[PDB]
Amino acid sequence: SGFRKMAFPSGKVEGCMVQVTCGTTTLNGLWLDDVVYCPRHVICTSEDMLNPNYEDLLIRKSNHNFLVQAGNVQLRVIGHSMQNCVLKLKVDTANPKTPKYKFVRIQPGQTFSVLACYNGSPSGVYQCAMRPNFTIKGSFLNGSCGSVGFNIDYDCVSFCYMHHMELPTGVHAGTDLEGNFYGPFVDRQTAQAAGTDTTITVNVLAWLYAAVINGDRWFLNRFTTTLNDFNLVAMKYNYEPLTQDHVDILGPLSAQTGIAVLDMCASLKELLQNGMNGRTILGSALLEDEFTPFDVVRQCS
Amino acid sequence: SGFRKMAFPSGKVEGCMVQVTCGTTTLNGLWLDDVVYCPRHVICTSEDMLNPNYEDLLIRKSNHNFLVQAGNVQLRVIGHSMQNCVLKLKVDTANPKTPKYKFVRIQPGQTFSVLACYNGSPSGVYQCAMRPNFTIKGSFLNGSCGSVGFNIDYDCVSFCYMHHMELPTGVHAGTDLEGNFYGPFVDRQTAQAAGTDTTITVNVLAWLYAAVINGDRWFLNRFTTTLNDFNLVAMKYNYEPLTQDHVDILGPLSAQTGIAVLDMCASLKELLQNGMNGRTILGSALLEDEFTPFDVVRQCSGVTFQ
Ligand SMILES: O=C1CCC(=O)N1c1cc(Cl)cc(Cl)c1
Ligand SMILES: [Cl-]
Ligand SMILES: [Cl-]
Ligand code: NA
Repeated sequence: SGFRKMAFPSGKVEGCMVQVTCGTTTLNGLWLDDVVYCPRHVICTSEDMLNPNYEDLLIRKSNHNFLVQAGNVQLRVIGHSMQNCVLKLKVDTANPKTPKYKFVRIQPGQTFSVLACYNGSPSGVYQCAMRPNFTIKGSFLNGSCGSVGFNIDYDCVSFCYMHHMELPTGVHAGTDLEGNFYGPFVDRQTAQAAGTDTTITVNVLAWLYAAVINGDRWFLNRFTTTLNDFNLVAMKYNYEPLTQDHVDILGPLSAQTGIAVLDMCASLKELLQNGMNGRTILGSALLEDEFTPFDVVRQCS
Repeated sequence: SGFRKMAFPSGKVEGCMVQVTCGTTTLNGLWLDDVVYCPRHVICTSEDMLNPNYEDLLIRKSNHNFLVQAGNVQLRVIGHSMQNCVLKLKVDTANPKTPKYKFVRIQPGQTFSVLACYNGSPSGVYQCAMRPNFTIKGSFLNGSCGSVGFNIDYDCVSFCYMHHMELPTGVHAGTDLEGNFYGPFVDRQTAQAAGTDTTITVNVLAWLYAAVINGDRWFLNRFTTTLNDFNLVAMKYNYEPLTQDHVDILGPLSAQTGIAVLDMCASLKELLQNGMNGRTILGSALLEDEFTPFDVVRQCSGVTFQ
């Protein structure tokens, strides 16, 4: 028993992290087979930050302008290309530590682990979720660009995020590993602001099911709700709408606990109305929304 | 910016995890140099576990009664012995992935990363504090015994915890890597309870400093206090005593933020006596006590472990 925000073990990703230097800029790269992936903004100068023309900046570069260091070893760059907002540096060594892997673009509400890195060396691992407004609430300092987010299925690493920038509210924006940003953001220093963020309803419900599995029932009630009445209430608290997809997704946890999905929705409605009245749920005094239904089943079994 | 509960990168420890089977029991072992460490209770049947005589149970065992698999390779056990509550299985092959390491025993209030494992295979990593009542609020299912806890310092892994059991309240008990339990627990299937827990005061203060570093300042106030006055408040609220060493340890953060420790103590006094009044700190409505002063400095400075 117990319930913790738990990340995937990071070793398979650690063995892929390298340092990429261009000019006076150093950040992190992800080395898989013979390619190093990193944010294309590594080629920006201090003049290039508002309206960089990346095509024009890249055509001016030679392979030897990119310094790639893996541990204490310099890799040889033998080719380069840009794919959306990521740079792909072809190197003359396949990484012998390359795991089984895939690139996956995720949807808001999905969770993943982040291996924060600086100078090609991993610092820490934590769990994050893609917010409804396509940001993540990360922990990243200068130099962390190119750190990645991932899940592990069996022994297969699914890379879903590459870190590019911090927005003015202190939240973080980035791309998938094909270089497409999550959300409406661009790799320019022009003013950009995240949308107002909302709570990931389906994840809160998942986490309430986790609480019941771990033996806590105090927040349940004798009521139920229609799906539409639930959404009408929950949106008044800045909760994302709950769709029938989400209701279906919660089927397994509902079956395991014996609490119907819309019955749990009624519990959530009451919690939003009442607060916790000095109680806690799984050690929290707030409703937690960065555990998915899949996470809950994986951790509680 | 941002502040997250953060574990050490777990790769160096992943390369050490193996599967240990004895009879019908499978759990995890730690393979370092040519020795595999795991809980001595692996040798018990359920009858045994009621009142085990471990020396007696072990005499019966041959090396070949211990099936150790590293990945999909079997390890040959060539000797076996106990140290306190850990079994040490001498194997015929040194682990080629052994990291630089030490065995250290931590103190209550100190944090560490747990690599949760099942059948020798790492499944998850998370950060824990050794509670004042010597339990940890972990997340472990059947099969997790032998999972370990650790810190990293430079390139050296300091192993500090091996998981042994779950208590009736759902918190967790285990040993250091020399097999000495944290807390007043025994490796026997009985009646045991965690003592009443308290809050780790120095860590709450550390986390308040983290909040300030991250722009969350509403709880700051113009007041300061004394150790003795604050410690009376702490005792009243089931908070650990704050000592002068704690104050010294927080010195760096006091210098960096402009908030003396006793100035922050007055913030904490007011939070305890009045609550948060609908507000949050670093996204929490509870006062978080599982970040040490060192953790806050490390995360708000970007220290790495290549
Ligand atoms: O087996 C153990 C070791 C730790 C501990 O407290 N137990 C335990 C727990 C419950 Cl709930 C019931 C019983 Cl008989 C024993
Ligand atoms: Cl997804
Ligand atoms: Cl909370
Ligand atoms: Na003050």
